[PDB]
Amino acid sequence: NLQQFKNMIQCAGTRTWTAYINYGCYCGKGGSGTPVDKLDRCCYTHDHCYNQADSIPGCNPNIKTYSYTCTQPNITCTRTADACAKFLCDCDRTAAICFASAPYNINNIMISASNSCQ
Ligand SMILES: [Cl-]
Ligand SMILES: [Cl-]
Ligand SMILES: [Cl-]
Repeated sequence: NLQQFKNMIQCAGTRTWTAYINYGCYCGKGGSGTPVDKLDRCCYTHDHCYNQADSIPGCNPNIKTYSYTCTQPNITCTRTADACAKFLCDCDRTAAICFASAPYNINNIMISASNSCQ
């Protein structure tokens, strides 16, 4: 679920989910071209992860509630038997950690309409 992803982000990192709304070519809705940096790669993977979650029965990325715990900065996915939840918590956990470890190039906010996302 998207609110759980929002919370994972600020669990694992200093930057909240709003930092990422407008970043690079892939962070936020949609995406085209080459991911510009490490962080843009994080979003590119996550983007594809959510897309691959539709291939699991009864699985929607935005609405699917899973089980996780946050021991700041640590995220733990609790689900084993529920494959959709297990998969989805993983997409989200992977990205929250990816976002936290990746450098934030302020130079790469607001570029989606430039020649770099081409
Ligand atoms: Cl999309
Ligand atoms: Cl498939
Ligand atoms: Cl379905």
